[PDB]
Amino acid sequence: SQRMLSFSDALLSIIATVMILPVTHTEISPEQQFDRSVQRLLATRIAVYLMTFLIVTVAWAAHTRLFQVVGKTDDTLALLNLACMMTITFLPYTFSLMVTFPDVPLGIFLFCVCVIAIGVVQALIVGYAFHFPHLLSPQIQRSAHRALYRRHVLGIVLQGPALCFAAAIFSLFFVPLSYLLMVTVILLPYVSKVPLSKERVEAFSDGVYAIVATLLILDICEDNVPDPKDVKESGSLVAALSATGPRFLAYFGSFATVGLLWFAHHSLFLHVRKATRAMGLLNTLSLAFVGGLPLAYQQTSAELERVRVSCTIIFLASIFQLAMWTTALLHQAETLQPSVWFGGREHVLMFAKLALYPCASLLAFASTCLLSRFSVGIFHLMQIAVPCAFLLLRLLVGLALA
Amino acid sequence: SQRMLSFSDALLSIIATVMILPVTHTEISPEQQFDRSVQRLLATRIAVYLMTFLIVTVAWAAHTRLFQVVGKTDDTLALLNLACMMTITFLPYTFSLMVTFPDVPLGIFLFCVCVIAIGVVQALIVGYAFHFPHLLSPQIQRSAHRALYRRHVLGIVLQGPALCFAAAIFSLFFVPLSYLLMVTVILLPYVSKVPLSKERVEAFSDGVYAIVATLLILDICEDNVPDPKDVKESGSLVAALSATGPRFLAYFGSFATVGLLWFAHHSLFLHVRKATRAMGLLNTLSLAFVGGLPLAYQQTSAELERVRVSCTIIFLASIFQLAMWTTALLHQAETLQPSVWFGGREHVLMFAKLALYPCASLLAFASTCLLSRFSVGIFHLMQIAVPCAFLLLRLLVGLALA
Repeated sequence: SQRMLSFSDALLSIIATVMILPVTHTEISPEQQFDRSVQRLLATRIAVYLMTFLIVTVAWAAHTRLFQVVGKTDDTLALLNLACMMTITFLPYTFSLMVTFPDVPLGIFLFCVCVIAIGVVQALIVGYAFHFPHLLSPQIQRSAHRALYRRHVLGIVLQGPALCFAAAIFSLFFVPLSYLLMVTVILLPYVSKVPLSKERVEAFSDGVYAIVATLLILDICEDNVPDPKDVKESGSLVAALSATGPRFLAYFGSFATVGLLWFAHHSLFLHVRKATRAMGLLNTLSLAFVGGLPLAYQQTSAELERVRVSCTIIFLASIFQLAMWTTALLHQAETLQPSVWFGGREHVLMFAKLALYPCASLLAFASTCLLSRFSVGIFHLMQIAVPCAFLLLRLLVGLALA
Repeated sequence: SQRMLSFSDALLSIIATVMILPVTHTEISPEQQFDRSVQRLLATRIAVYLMTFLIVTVAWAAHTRLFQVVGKTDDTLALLNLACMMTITFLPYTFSLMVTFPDVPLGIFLFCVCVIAIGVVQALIVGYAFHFPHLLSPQIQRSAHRALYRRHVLGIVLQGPALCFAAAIFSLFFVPLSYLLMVTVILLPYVSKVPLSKERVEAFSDGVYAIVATLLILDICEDNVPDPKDVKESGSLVAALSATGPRFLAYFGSFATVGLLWFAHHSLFLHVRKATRAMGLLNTLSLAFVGGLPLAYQQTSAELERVRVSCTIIFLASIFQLAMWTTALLHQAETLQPSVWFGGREHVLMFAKLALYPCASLLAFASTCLLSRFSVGIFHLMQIAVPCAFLLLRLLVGLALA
């Protein structure tokens, strides 16, 4: 009854991070003196990646908050969910098209056709579930009630499509400066009225963590096996493979950092027992910057000015984890488990495990106070070595406190 | 205690299907009359993909059968598992290197260094788990015993590395026709002595199904957004986007087919209660040919030979599912649930859901009995429309039987 949700969010973790491929494919070499245009293009690609990740995560959150009101699942509901996934799978393409063609009303029209297509399919899921209530609706509250939940959830899931249908109409028939109707489509489930399931947020996070950990090997084994034409450029497979060493070091560093960030994330969500709304909001941003991370590593491993950026990206990807962990100040009894509360058993351990990476990012950004620029390799080695001999490093200080 | 396994197999589903990217990136157009070399190159890339998928699935099965004897998990065990995953993540690269350089002993040496690296890390996992048996060894089978399981599992997990260490030594010091030692490394856990967990096989299958369903959109939104230089080639975003229509039809078909295959797979594994060994062996081959499928669809959507090849690929990807479903003849009481046994409640339904695709592949291969070879678009439309109404279509026949 929940394997289709696991497939859904394993697929949406791919659709969200589909846009970090142009960021990590873009002409890292400055070989030709056109660096200003390449920097502007990389900025555009990073902005498009962040916005596409955000809108696909909004669509994923809407999809899972919809399937949080249909407990069971038919075969027809699985087919309808496949159709819904196939419709939201086009959000990155149509959004990139809308971004590269801002004035052309066809870009906006394709984007809103895409989103009303994932709205209509989710309205059909509700119109098929509330038509068979005695089996599919979750429990005794959404199945046995006044059943105006029908109208409420129909509005909640069908306002987005109807809201940017006005934008698709305002594009061509009127002046298309109304880009804000789509922004309100995105922002209404957040500010209109004024939580995600831990399993679904865990599955989405694991999907987008595996994706961006293997991002730098998806291409290092498809463009980097030296073809047997190195004899033109002696033989020596060894020397022909020692020329892709920079990319191997970049991949090693990227995998180590993303695996350690995922280890911190997994240790935090092993203790979180009920994820609130701010926790998911911060987890989304943590995942966005985690996806950005491989660019930082492949920029470093190719200068103290691009280690600054690499440390900032790690700091962001880790400080959002630390902030969603510290968002327990007044809900440690609701969300956290008693083992990790204030003064709990492994509270210090969890705090240090989550602050290891932002503290290290700050200490490496503090390379501005000396000239030894590449004091980041040693620091990444120390980071990847700490959580091994670090469950004991905390007990030493906890004992020496007295 | 099992989220790290979900991340592990979500990562290994990416590492296994990492090699279907060169298959679907290779110069589909025959624009230059060099089709024989392109066909040989595509055959080499498909063979490398199949062999890499098989060896990465062998490594994944070994990893999960190893973590089937360590029930709990530390933080150190999570770090060691991250190291193990980072070591097996290099199997596709090192295997492609060994394949493109068969005579060079450095390719074989790198491949066996890679596999003894994932063997040593898994021997460290056992040497760390059996050193702390009071907690980490599983729900007590190996926890409370004679504890020669230590030596048994040490041999089972450390024979592969030791077995192809002899191949790495025979490469350079002796004549390197001993490619069979690595074949025995692969084949010993299958024939030496003479089952996988359903959750782990489900997670691996869902990972490699999502990957190859979104495979044709991972690139259609990174190489197909028309840059605003179509003004050289009138304006008309509509006409510039109607030129990537074949690549959209290919993606639509690929996603529909892979989603329907996954729906059949998910309906089968919703009834399977204890996966035997032959079931996993056939699921691996089903997944290999499912990964091959997008090539079939992007070759069709670009003749009665391309459609022949595409129907054969669908037939394979579906007949292996049908064969792992029919592998219940002597174990319907052990594996299947009573609802799907012979004469069960939805036995006919499950049989039809699993034979829909191989029967349709045969009926489309039977295009050889006429000239209208274009009867694959209509057939895929009928395919994707049947499971919507087949639960009632089968009831009609079950009632008319009397």
